[PDB]
Amino acid sequence: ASSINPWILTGFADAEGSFGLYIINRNIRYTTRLKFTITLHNKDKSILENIQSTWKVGIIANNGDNAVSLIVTRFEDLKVIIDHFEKYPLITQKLGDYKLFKQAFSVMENKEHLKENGIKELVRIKAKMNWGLTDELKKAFPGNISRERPLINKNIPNFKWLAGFTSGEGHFGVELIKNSRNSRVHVRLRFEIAQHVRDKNLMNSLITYLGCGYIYEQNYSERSWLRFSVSKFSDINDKIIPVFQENTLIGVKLEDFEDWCKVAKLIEEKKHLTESGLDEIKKIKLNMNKGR
DNA sequence: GGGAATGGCAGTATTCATCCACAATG
DNA sequence: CCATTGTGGATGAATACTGCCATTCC
Ligand SMILES: [Ca+2]
Ligand SMILES: [Ca+2]
Ligand SMILES: [Ca+2]
Repeated sequence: ASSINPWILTGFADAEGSFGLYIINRNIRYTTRLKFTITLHNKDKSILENIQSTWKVGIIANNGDNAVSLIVTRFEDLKVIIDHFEKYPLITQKLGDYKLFKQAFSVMENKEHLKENGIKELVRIKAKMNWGLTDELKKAFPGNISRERPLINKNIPNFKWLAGFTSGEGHFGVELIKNSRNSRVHVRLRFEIAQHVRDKNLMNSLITYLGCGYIYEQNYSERSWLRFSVSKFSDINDKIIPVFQENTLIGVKLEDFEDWCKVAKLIEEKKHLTESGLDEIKKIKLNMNKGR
């Protein structure tokens, strides 16, 4: 119904989007499909409808029982996508996929995808995108087709990008701290953003960008990702809450953030060190995030 | 006529979000 | 002792990404 700010959109797409190139055999026996996909939980369908209304393109289809996808594949409508990301460009390593997506779009625009020479170029493009070439494409186009591509290294452009990106990757936690001495718990606010190590430079930059926090790496067990993490309450209350109050979040995570700010006000006013304050904080923790 | 383009999903794989422990710190 | 803060553990599902048959269009 409502349209999303374009820089929030790009932030959310850096978080949740996918740029795809699919090349399939007919058994001109290769057709090629170029596609932008956002797949979210059903609860955030309105995000997709809001992107769909901001672009005036794309279809929305259910994606199994619990998810839903916005899909742009119609060739003419991809110009809308490309226009958007030229004015408001991605900054994660996904930017490399979008560039390859754009390069493939030129091949198809010049009607070259249908010719043998075009297919071979599109195969080279697809090898560098996302998870690379399928086994069938590898059987049909043998050899070691290069997967290498330039590393993206861009800085956060503004807080509206951050807001869109955090709407996708962020976590606003109310955490109860247990101790050895007794059964009484304390409360801690946690802000986190997770991301694959491939964007280690962007993640590191959040420390200076937001003026607080840490990066932690987790390697459980042969997977690797990074955690931007903030727990110190003054940093939460003075540095994190203002940013996202000025730069509004989208989706259901907006509600979790608002419940988060409620707890933070209770902590700000020392109401959390009272049995009634803590009781209410517990109630909130139960009905947000995974409890919502 | 027919096959390319597009719709409409369901399926696969993993990168996230999320709740959590407990040591450290003052 | 209490309260806060640091440093991740662990888990599984909401993501990212892919696959395929049906319908539309040229
Ligand atoms: Ca992501
Ligand atoms: Ca998300
Ligand atoms: Ca995500």
